[PDB]
Amino acid sequence: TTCCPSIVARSNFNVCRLPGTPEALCATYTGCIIIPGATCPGDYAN
Repeated sequence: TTCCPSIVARSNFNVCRLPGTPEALCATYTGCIIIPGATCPGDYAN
């Protein structure tokens, strides 16, 4: 489950994808989260 608590974070997170960066790296800096489970609510799945 790849989640993020804000559109602002989500945006630059996906922007970090385009240079060929692993979400793992981007999430950890951006603020987004990559969790094995945990069905994120509508404020973390944004």
